[PDB]
Amino acid sequence: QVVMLYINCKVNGHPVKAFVDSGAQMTIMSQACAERCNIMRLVDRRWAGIAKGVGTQKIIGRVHLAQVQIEGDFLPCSFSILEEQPMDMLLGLDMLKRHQCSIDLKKNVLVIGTTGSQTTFLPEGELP
Amino acid sequence: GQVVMLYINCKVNGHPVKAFVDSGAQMTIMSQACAERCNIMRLVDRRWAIIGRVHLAQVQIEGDFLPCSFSILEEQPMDMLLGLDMLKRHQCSIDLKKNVLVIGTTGSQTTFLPEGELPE
Ligand SMILES: [Cl-]
Ligand SMILES: [Cl-]
Repeated sequence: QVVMLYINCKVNGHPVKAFVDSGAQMTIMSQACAERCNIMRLVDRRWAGIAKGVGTQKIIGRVHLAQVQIEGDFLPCSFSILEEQPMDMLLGLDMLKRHQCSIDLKKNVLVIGTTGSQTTFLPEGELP
Repeated sequence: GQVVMLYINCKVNGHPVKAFVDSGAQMTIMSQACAERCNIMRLVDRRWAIIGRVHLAQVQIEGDFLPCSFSILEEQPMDMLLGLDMLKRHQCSIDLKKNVLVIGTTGSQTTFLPEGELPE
């Protein structure tokens, strides 16, 4: 009964619950979430089918740059779009390292290294 | 466009283990080969199963012996996957600014391994 790591963020003003996965090489957004956040126009479909990790769904394309809002911070991020994914957004080591983040399980916060801004991990009742 | 995954040096029963640090993994897992190499098969409760479960073994990081619990996978490529269960139990921080795993129960810290020092 260990609660997995989620944070609240926003893309293009739209609320997103992001799964925090230090063992994932690539950050991934679901197509459903890219559509909901109105960022399909950013999806470079020339990256269709490029994936670093094994899975069960096709990669649709690659967002080279979109701002992921965490608290007051707008973080420039790169990520690929999976046709389907259990969670809307998987925050992987690529972006965790890009922003020099700290996954602090004592305080139960994700720290954004750049700015020292912090956002709390979600309690079990707020998990998708 | 080429991300170095997070490993740490640790020791189990005196044997060096390079542990993959995975905040998205619900459970800590050691390969059967590694359990054998570390001479801790005696501690593998086979009623679980995934070959079994080690209920309590010391995992050494730097100078600390941390009680961990983990399951044993018949083949895992990697010797050891340090999951959220153990990262939470030891109130760790994965500090990617400093590039260290902080052990919250002791204040110790250990560096993530450079690319040249990774397994496989
Ligand atoms: Cl890119
Ligand atoms: Cl050995």
